[PDB]
Parts: sequence; C-alpha cells; structure tokens
Amino acid sequence: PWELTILHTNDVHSRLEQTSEDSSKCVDASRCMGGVARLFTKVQQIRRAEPNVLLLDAGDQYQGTIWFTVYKGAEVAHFMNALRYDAMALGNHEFDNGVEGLIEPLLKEAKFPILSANISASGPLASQISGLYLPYKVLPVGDEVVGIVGYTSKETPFLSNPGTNLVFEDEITALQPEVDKLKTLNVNKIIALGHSGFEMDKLIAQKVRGVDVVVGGHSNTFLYTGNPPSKEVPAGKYPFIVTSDDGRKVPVVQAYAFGKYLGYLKIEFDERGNVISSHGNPILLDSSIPEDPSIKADINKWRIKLDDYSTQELGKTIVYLDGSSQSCRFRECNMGNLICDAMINNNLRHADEMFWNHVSMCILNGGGIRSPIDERNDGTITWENLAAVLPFGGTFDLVQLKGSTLKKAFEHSVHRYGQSTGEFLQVGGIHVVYDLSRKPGDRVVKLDVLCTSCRVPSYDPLKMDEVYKVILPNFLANGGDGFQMIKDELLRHDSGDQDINVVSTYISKMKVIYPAVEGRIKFS
Amino acid sequence: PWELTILHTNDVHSRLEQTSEDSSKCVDASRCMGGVARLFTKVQQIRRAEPNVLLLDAGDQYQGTIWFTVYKGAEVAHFMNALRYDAMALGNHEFDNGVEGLIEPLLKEAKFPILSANISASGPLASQISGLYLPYKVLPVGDEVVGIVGYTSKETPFLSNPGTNLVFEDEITALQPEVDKLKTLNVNKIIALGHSGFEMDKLIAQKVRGVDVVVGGHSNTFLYTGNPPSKEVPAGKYPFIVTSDDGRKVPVVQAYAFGKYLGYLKIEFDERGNVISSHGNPILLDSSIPEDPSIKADINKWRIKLDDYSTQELGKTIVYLDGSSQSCRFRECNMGNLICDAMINNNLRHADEMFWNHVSMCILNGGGIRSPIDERNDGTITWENLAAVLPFGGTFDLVQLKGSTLKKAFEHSVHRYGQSTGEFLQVGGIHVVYDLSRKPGDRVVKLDVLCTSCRVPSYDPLKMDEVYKVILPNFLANGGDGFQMIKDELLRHDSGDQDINVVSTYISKMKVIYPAVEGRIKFS
Ligand SMILES: Nc1ncnc2c1ncn2[C@@H]1O[C@H](COP(=O)(O)CP(=O)(O)O)[C@@H](O)[C@H]1O
Ligand SMILES: Nc1ncnc2c1ncn2[C@@H]1O[C@H](COP(=O)(O)CP(=O)(O)O)[C@@H](O)[C@H]1O
Ligand SMILES: [Ca+2]
Ligand SMILES: [Ca+2]
Ligand code: NA
Ligand code: NA
Ligand SMILES: [Zn+2]
Ligand SMILES: [Zn+2]
Ligand SMILES: [Zn+2]
Ligand SMILES: [Zn+2]
Repeated sequence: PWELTILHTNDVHSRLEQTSEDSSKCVDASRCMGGVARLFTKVQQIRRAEPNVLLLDAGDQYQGTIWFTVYKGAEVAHFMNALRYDAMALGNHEFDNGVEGLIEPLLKEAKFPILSANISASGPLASQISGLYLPYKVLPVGDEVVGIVGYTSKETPFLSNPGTNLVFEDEITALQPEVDKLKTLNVNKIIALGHSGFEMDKLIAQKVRGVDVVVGGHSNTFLYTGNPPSKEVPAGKYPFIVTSDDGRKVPVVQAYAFGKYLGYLKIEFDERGNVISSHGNPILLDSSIPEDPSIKADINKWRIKLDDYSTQELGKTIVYLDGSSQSCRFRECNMGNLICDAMINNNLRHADEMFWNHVSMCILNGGGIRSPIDERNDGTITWENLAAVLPFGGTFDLVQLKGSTLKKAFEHSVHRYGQSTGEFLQVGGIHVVYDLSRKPGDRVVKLDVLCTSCRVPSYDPLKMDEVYKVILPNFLANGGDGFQMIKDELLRHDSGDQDINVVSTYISKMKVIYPAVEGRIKFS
Repeated sequence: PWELTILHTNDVHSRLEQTSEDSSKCVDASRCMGGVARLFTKVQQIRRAEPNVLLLDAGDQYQGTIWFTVYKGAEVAHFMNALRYDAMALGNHEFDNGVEGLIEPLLKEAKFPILSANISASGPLASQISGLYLPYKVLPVGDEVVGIVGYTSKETPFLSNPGTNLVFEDEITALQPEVDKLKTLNVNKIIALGHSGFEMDKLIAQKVRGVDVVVGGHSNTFLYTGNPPSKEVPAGKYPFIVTSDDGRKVPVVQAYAFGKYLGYLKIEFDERGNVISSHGNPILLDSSIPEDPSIKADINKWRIKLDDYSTQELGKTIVYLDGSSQSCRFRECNMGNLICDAMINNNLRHADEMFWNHVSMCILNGGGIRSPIDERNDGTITWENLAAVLPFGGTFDLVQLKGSTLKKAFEHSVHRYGQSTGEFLQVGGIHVVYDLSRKPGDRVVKLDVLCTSCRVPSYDPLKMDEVYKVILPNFLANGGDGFQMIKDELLRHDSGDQDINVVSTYISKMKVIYPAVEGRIKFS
C-alpha cells in the first residue's frame, strides 16, 4: 500500500505570530500556541519521518491581525513559501482587498499552486488572471501523482469583495467534470481542497465521484478522535467519514482555525488509488513544540514595520469617543455608534436591484468596548488607541436571525439593567425603546429596523417571523454574555473581518469623524 | 484739485461668466449681466476717459461656481490679470482651500498686490508666505502716489479654512499703525480696502485716523444715490458718508456682489491729500454694454474643461436619492438629509476645547430640492446631476437665530401642510415632531437640537432664549418662502459656499453614500 501523509491548515487568518489559547495576542509566552515558526518546526519533523507528505492550506490566510493590515498578503506569500506549502485553495477572505489585492501580492508571489475550480472570470480580467489560479494541479509525490482540485464558497460575494467580474459557481457542478477529467488522465488519487464549510465538504465527499479525501475550511470546524487536547469541543470524529453515493468511505477533515492546530491525516491507497484506510488527528501546536529560531527571527524583523504602523495617525476625531463603561453599559454611547457604523460600512457588498445593501443592522455588546479615545491629542487616532478599545482579537461576523430571536436578545440586553454588565447592546440600523418599569423579558416596547429590500433606507417595525442579517461580534454569535438564543437560533453564521481592522479602515476612509448620540436607544 | 477715479468690485464669487438678473446661470443672453468680459469693456472705456484710475477688488473672488471648483483660483489670477486690477484685499473665501490653496494659485500668479494688514503668520508658514501678501502698497497714479491698506474679517476662522497658524487681528488695531506709518513716508492719500462688512467699514472710516476712503465688501452691500437701476434695494447712499473722529467726511463704498455692478467713485483731493468732494454710483453691467470679444473667447476656451468636468463621476450612491417633491415637501426625505449632512460637513472649522464644532444644525426648504438622483447608472453621481437637484445658484450660509425664531420657522414649515408647498423643512442636527391636528402655529410638539458646547454631541430640547448657529440656504436667510421671521430676527448672517459645490465635495469625500430616512422629522 502507498501511504500519504496530508498536513493541513485552514482559516489561519493572519496568525503569523504565536497566540494565546483563545487565539488572541500572546501574553504569557510559556503558554502560547500556534504561529508559523512553531508550525515550521512540526512540519519539518514530520517531513523527516514520513516519505510521502503534502502540506495543504484550505484558504483564509488573509484577514485577522495587523500583519494583514500592513503587509496585505505579502506576509502570506513569504511565510507560506518558507514553510513550502504544496498547494492552497482560495478562501472568501482572499478577496477582501479585491481581485487586485489577490493577484498582487499572493498569486504572483506564491511558489505553490493556488486553486479554485468554481471561480470564473470574464472580460479583460479573464486575460489578466488566466493561469494565476488553477482549477486543480497534479503533484508528484514520491513515484506517484496526486490530483488536488480546489473550490471556494459560492457565497463569497456576500462575505468579501470579489467585484462584479468573477462568478462563483456551484461547487459540485464545477468539481465533477474536473475530477472526471483527471481520471481520464490516469490520475487515480484525488484530494478536494477547498473553502466552503463543513456542510458543503460533506456534500462534496458524498456526491463528487472520484474524490478520495476532502480537506476543508471556512466554518472553523474542529474534528477529533479521542479526548480533545485543548478547549475546542469537537463537532465530530477526525476524519469525519462520509459514505459516497458509489459506496466508498471518504474522509473529510478540517483543522479549526488561527494556526492553533496542524491537521494530520494518513491515507493508505491501493495500486488503483482506492482508499484502504484513513486515520489521524490534528496536532495541537502548544509550547512543548519550539518555535523555529530562523523563522522566529524573520517574524521579529517583519514586526518592526507593524510596531511603526501602530502609532501612526489613521484619522482624526473632533469629538470625545466615549467608550466608558458608565456610558456604554447603560445607554447609547457614541463609541458604540461609531463601531457599528464601521461594521455596516465594512459589509457593503455588491447588491442586486433587490436591495441597497444585503445587510443594514448591527449589535455590539457594550462590555466589548474597553476604552474611550480622547480627542485632545490633536484629534489623532492610532491603531494602538483602537486596540485599547477592542483588545480581544475578535471578528465582526454576519449572522441571520429571526426577529423573534433578535427581540429576545434585546430583552436579554436589559434583563438585569443597572449593574454595569456587559450584555447591554449598542446598535446600528436599529432603533430600540425600553421601558425598565416592565418585567424582565417584557421591557422592549419599540423595535424598528432599517430595511434592506428597499431603494431608500428607512425604518420599519421588526417582524417576528422575518429573518434579518445582522453584523455582530463573534463573541455574541457564539453565545457570549448569555446570548444563548443567538447561538441556538441563528440560521447562518460566517466569520468576518478583524474588529480593530474594521474600525481602522472606516476611520481612515472618513478622515475626520464626529459620531453623535442620536436616539438609537431610548428609555421611556 | 487732483481727481481720482476708484473702480471697485467685491464678492464677485466666481461669476466669470455673465449671469441672469439674480446672478444665477445666464439663460436669456439678451438680458444677462455682469461677467468679466463685460467688465473689461466698461473698465477700458473709463480708462480712456479718466486720467487717474485705480481698479480695486475688496475680496471674495474665490468660491461660487464650477469655475472655482475646477480651476481653484487660477481663473481668478488669470482674469483679474487680464483686467489689470491694481490691488485686491483678501476676503474670507480666499481661505476656502487653506493657505496652500491661496498661495498657489493666487498669490504666486497675481500681477497686482494682494493686501491684508491684520493677518499674521507664525512658524515655518511665516517664512513661506512672507511678502506674498502685504499690509499695504503705495501705488503711483499719474504724478502722485496713493497708499492702499488692506484688511480681512476677524471672523474668517469661522467662515473659511485658514488653518491654525494664521491669526486674524482686530482690524482697527492693525490698520492704525500702518496708516500712521504711511503718513510719515509722505503718503497723504490713503484708501482702506478690505473685507469685513459694511458695519466694520463704517467703524474703520470713523476711527482709523488718516483714512480718506473705505472700499469694502463681505456683506454684499448695495449703496446707491438716486433711483436704483435694477432689483437690488439700497442700504444707503453711495458713497455712504461717515464723519470721522477728527471731523473729516469719509466716503464708504461697496458694490453689491456677483460682478453685477462696477463701483465707481470720483474723489477730489487737495494738495495735502484732503478730500474736497466725493461722488459716484455703481454702474449696472447690463446687456447694453457689449462683452469684450477677446475676453469672451478666452472665457469660452476655459469653459471646455468645465463642461468635461460636469459629467465626470464625483462618487457613487447605492441608494435612490429621493429629491421628489412628493417626499421632500411632506416628510423627511433622504436627499434632504444628504444635503444637510453635507452642509454641516462643509462648516467644520477649527474649534476650541469649548465646542466639538461651532455649528451643528441645518435647515433646508424642501422646495429647494428639485430632482431625485437615480442610483441605477452604476451608482454614478455627476456635477450635472447635482445641478438638477440644486439649480438656483444659491449658497449655504451661516446665521445666528434665537430658539424662539427657529421654533417659529418650524411652525411656518407646516402652517399650511398638505399643499406641496416649498417651505417644509429638511433638517440636520435637529429632531422635530409635529402634531398636525393642532392649530397652525402650535403644531411643533418636540424640537431637540444637537449640542455644540459639548465633547460628545447629543440632543437637548431647544431653548427659546438661546442663540443657535444654523446653516441654511441664502434664499431662507433673506426671508424666502415666507420665512420673514428669519430675516427680521437673525442676529448674524454670513454668506457661505456654493450649494452644488458643498454637496459635490461631500460626495467626493465619502466616495460611496447611502443616506437613510431616520426619524429626524416625525408626525404624531
Ligand atoms: N472575547 C470577548 N469578546 C468580546 N467581549 C468580551 C470578551 N470577553 C469578555 N468580553 C466582555 O467583557 C465583559 C466583562 O467585563 P468587566 O465587567 O469589565 C470584567 P473583566 O474585564 O475583568 O472580565 C463581558 O460581559 C463582555 O461584554
Ligand atoms: N432662489 C431659490 N432658492 C431656493 N429655493 C427656491 C428659490 N426659488 C424658488 N425656490 C423654491 O421653489 C419653490 C417653488 O416651486 P414649485 O411649486 O415647484 C413652483 P416653481 O418651480 O414654478 O416656482 C419655492 O416654494 C421654494 O422652496
Ligand atoms: Ca482514487
Ligand atoms: Ca489724506
Ligand atoms: Na458549514
Ligand atoms: Na456688516
Ligand atoms: Zn475563515
Ligand atoms: Zn472563510
Ligand atoms: Zn462674499
Ligand atoms: Zn466675505
């Protein structure tokens, strides 16, 4: 039998440096995890031990820390090249800076193939981008070859900034002819590597004939066989076995996010490329694995420009930015309005004639606003200032919530009002009125929301059965601050851009800001 | 006796081309007026006839039409040079593009001295600007000399964008030592030429010893002796005679605005420079005076770039911009919100630690909004589109109004509601609630206004005795649409930037706009 070791990462999201256990800034180095220097050590060890190894990335290296803000993907090409990745699939966040911000730096500087079989281009863009990403690549491994076929979320236009040329086709529709073509070319071992989420990965494994293994991403899915090694709770076994329409057992793998784990799957193939067995588990990249000294020194050199950038003026405020708890946990505060306005601006995506924008609404836990910003330093705002306001390393995510769920969230926002607790919500595109003399659970007396399916945005009463798109912190989408109804009742959840980066980009665009308290939240 | 003819303009405000009678776009050429080509004809005729002539401008050539938007003052230098102006005083609007936008093009390209004795600079700016404007200039006229001493409104920091280096000193304090210095230099004929308004001009004439004549501007003051030749109603005789503290009769002149009139004052001096007599009148530059063919051909050449600019994309909207009368004369409309937000943005000026901005409030007659803009032309907005919304050639001015006056204005806004009349007000920085079941004059049931003397902008109830700064159309400041209370009760009025230009600059800054209807105006 011919044995292949697949090493894989996904949704690394700019975690070039080692992180804390929750993937935020590393504080106590002796307990930090991940980072490319530590990944290098582990990949190198495995490559000494196993003859046939592929190192694959399932997309979403772009977006997540100041590394991406400053280097804009050059850091991804550089450090993925240093790790000698064998292939990468395009994720949604690879389009965050447009097709131009993908072509340069990433596609032109990567030394490995970058893959997606379900993205097509038209017009001059088609000639400009031709061959810079590929539907698949056939790679030599030892004396054999392995075909790797890529895919990218069909929902990317709602989750990034790909522009209006590119078309994202249905994954299974695009993948099947490519896999059948590879069979006709005597390629009998085929990995589907792509960025659509665990649920789509399972459908691909079931329905795309000829796929031997699916290596996925997007949903930050943690899979494990046995007692998990850290705090992440598995969604299923590793690999997750799908029975294909033609009776084969097809392993599906993912490796959480943020570079905390290295996926590791061993597959045994027979001479005809049939899978005999598959087993493995993600490896927790904890501090027992040393950071490679040379990669670490390179990381530290690249960090200089990040430190320099962090104190540069992004823009100016002419108003005090009130991010105090005494305001933001008790009433509408202008820092909350600013952040929610930045959240909505970040989520402006190309729209049909059916909506002015696909999302208009924002909620933000006031306890997640951690500092004011004083305007008396010549109005200057720096990244360092914003990192004091938003220190948790979160993202501003997109969810779909029924109106009934959102109303329950606003009741939860004030269910124990008066104690300076974090669940009090700041808002955008929502006007709420509370009557605190009513019983907890019945304190929301008016709740109006900004329309999306309208050419002139205006407010209408919230409807209990209607499903609304809302931008909110990952922390809330995951049920933080007691918002269990959000986690349990949401209909869709996609991870968005880094919290600081969302606000920094908006301030830079606006140049001079003056957010007011304007009646988004009132008390009767 | 030595006779001097003073020809003078002020507040031309970018009216390079001939205009209609009300100084807007020329439509029926046979009845149009003003423009530099016609001015050239008349100045040339007078210079053939009178031996001792000075042609003076009292400031505010900058700002008013697409000419300034595109050429940014190069048109002022070019055409004032062609007319051979002898001197110009700096007005407030010469600072609209900052000191940088004054130095280049105007100060470096004018072939005549540009004057202001009450503006001082510090730091590197002082070395950069030294000598490019002057406190005064002594000019030879025939066999005599005449000193011209300049001044500029002390209020310029609130009425333009001069920056924080320059200091505008009290006019009389700065002028007196310069005039006394000229006396010691054997200059016995002295004109004060400046840009502070008719009231300050009268104080200068009264109190600055040695000033023989004051040539002013800023307040668009029309003075005339006899039956006026057009629709402007005189504020007093021409010249307006002030008796100085030392007993002399000092003529004060101004010549309205917009290039419609050429001021013309004849002064007889004795051998010691005492004024024996003064008489004259502004000359209406009507169609009986031919436009100079060569200046006109030059104007038409320069117009090509304006026509080209007028169809270029300024920015994008992703929402329909509802400037329909059915919306904007009946309720809050998003085009009204956009325009008022642009008005407030245009009036962001440097502020003490005593206010976040000196003005926060805006009113706009809905009848002054003349078209929607459809978003389905790839979202594009052009100057031509904005000129359809705002076709009247107005300005967005700064006034001071007591709260009682503003409340009366909002009652007037709905006093005959339901007839699609123009007085219905769109707003910014004001939240109003009407109850139309109440009697006219008693329909405003809530009126809250955005604070200025606050570090965090928020709304408070309007106070009847407090004086508020408000940005509103010139048309309303002058009592249009029946707002006689505004004209009669306002405490301060200064002319602002061109209406289209205010909106165009804001759209260009924002890049992508999406104004909502958000509850600034409600009905109970
Ligand atoms: N990861 C996180 N992301 C966003 N908000 C968070 C996160 N962790 C905690 N918070 C916020 O921080 C609040 C707790 O704040 P404090 O009362 O100041 C106590 P402390 O900061 O010591 O936890 C929570 O209620 C929540 O709103
Ligand atoms: N110079 C102006 N500046 C601003 N608004 C003006 C001016 N002249 C007229 N308007 C507006 O135009 C309105 C009249 O509009 P319509 O009912 O459409 C009749 P018409 O346009 O024929 O005068 C006035 O009530 C006022 O709001
Ligand atoms: Ca196979
Ligand atoms: Ca004299
Ligand atoms: Na999924
Ligand atoms: Na005046
Ligand atoms: Zn991701
Ligand atoms: Zn993703
Ligand atoms: Zn003026
Ligand atoms: Zn002026």
